[PDB]
Amino acid sequence: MYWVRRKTIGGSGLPYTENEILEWRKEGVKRVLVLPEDWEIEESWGDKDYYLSILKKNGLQPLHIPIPDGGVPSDSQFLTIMKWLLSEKEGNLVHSVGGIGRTGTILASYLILTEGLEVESAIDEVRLVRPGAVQTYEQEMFLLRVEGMRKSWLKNIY
Repeated sequence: MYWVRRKTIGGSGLPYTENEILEWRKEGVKRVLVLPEDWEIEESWGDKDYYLSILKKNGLQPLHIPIPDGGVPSDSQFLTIMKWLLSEKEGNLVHSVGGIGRTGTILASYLILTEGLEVESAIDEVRLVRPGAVQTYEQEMFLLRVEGMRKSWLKNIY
């Protein structure tokens, strides 16, 4: 687990046991944006809903926004993602399966919008703590498309 912005927003891969979840809490995580698809959670936990309830039992507020591996969120999922991350500033955790592709894409999106950074700079910022963040061409294009319509997104986010 890594923080992109000290205790405000970080990322991680998919936890395998409840102990990794407790570590998140111990680290200051308070809200969790779950990005992997149903089958991906199922493959490791046995049941998607059980996993989400387990986040709650451990004191975390989860939000499940399914994004295909190597892919990006739809416009609706993104507006939803940004409003969620922004409605409560501290202790935000974003996670995928490896904590690199989808997670890096969202975190970099976050910076492009909240810090007005270009794509390259945002990805670079995330890579300081998460080597390799952002894996695909589709993800790169998403971030570019986002930087391009920055004001539009901000107008909608707020």
